Amino acid sequence: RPTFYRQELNKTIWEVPERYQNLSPVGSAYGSVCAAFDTKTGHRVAVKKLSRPFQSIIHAKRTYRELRLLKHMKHENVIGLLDVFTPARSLEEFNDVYLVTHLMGADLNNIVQKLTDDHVQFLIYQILRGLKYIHSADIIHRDLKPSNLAVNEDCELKILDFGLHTDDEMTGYVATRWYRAPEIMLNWMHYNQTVDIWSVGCIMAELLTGRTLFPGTDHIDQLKLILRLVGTPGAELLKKISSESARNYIQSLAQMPKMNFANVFIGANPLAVDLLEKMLVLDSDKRITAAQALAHAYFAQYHDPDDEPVADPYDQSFESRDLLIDEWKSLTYDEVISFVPPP
Ligand SMILES: C[C@@]1(C(=O)NCc2ccccc2)CN(C2COC2)CCN1
Ligand SMILES: [Cl-]
Ligand SMILES: [Cl-]
Ligand SMILES: [Cl-]
Ligand SMILES: [Cl-]
Ligand SMILES: [Cl-]
Ligand SMILES: [Cl-]
Ligand SMILES: [Mg+2]
Repeated sequence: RPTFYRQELNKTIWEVPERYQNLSPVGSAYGSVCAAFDTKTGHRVAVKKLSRPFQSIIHAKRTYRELRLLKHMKHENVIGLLDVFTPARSLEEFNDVYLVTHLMGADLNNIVQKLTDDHVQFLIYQILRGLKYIHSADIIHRDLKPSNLAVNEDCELKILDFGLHTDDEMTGYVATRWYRAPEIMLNWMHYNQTVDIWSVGCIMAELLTGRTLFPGTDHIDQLKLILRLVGTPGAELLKKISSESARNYIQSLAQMPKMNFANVFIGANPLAVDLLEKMLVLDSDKRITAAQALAHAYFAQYHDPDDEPVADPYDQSFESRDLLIDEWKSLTYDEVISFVPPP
C-alpha cells in the first residue's frame, strides 16, 4: 500500500498516493477532475474522484459498470485505465473511488483548422479501428460525437466517455442529439452496435464540410432533416418499427427519395461519398460494419489487416443481475484491489 496525502482543492478533499503531484482542478455531475504529474510513469494524467458512487442501487451499479469497462479496454485508439485507487484500508471503511487516465488536451471540436482529405482519411480510420475492437467485445459506445474524441499534435485519436443521458439533456438545439441514430432518438426498436456507425457518418460528413450534418432544433425537425437526405422508409423497414404510434407517425409524412450524395458533398473524394452512402442507411440491418469499413478503398493507404486487433471476450452478465447496494459496493471493491497496471 502506498502512502497517501490529503489536501483540499476547491472545497473537496483529495486523498491520493504520493506518486501523484501538483494536482490542479480542471473540471466537474459524476465527479471532479484534477490534472496531475505521475512521478512513477512520467505521464501527465487526469485523476477523477467519483461523486457519491454508492448513494443508490442505480448509482452503485453504474460505478461498477464504469470500472469494469475501463479495466477491459486495451487498445491504441480507446481510452485505457492507468490506475484506480481508494484510501480505504478495508471494505468496512470503503467510500471513495479515484480513476486515473492519460491527460487529454484537444478534442475533435478543437480541430473541426483546415482539414485535407488525407486528414479525414486518417481520423476516420482510427475511429473505425477503435470501434472494430469495441464491437468485437459486444460493447456499444452509444454516445460518439466530436467532444468524445481526443486528438494530439500528430493527429492521433482516442475514443472516450462511453455511454454508461436524461430527457432534458436531449431536448432542443443540442449537440447531444445531433449524432444519434434515428432508431434510438425515437425509440423505434431494440438497437444494436450499428448505432455507432450512424454516428461515424455524421462525424465524417462534418469533417469534410465544416458543418453539422443534422443540426435539428428538436427531435422532429432532426428527423425531417434526416429523411430529406436518406429518403423516407419503405415497407420493409416499417415492419421493424415496434411502436405502432411511431409507425403511424412516419406514414403521415409525404414520401421522399434518397438524395444524390455527390450533389450534397460537392467536390469531395468520390470514395468518401461512397463510404458515406454505406454508413448513412436508415435501416440499421443494412449499414456497413466497422470491420467491413476498414477494408473500403477510401482507407487504402492506412488499412493493415494484421494490425487491427479485436478484444478479449467481455462478460456483461452483471447487467441483468439484481443486487443490493452493499453487494454492488463489494464487487467494486474487489475490482479496485485486483487492478494490475499496464506494462
Ligand atoms: C452537407 C451540408 C454542407 O455542409 N454543405 C456544404 C459543403 C461544404 C464542403 C463540401 C461539400 C458541401 C449541406 N446541408 C444541406 C441540406 O442538404 C444540403 C446539410 C448539412 N451540411
Ligand atoms: Cl505513491
Ligand atoms: Cl489510453
Ligand atoms: Cl474511502
Ligand atoms: Cl460534440
Ligand atoms: Cl407521398
Ligand atoms: Cl470479462
Ligand atoms: Mg464527453
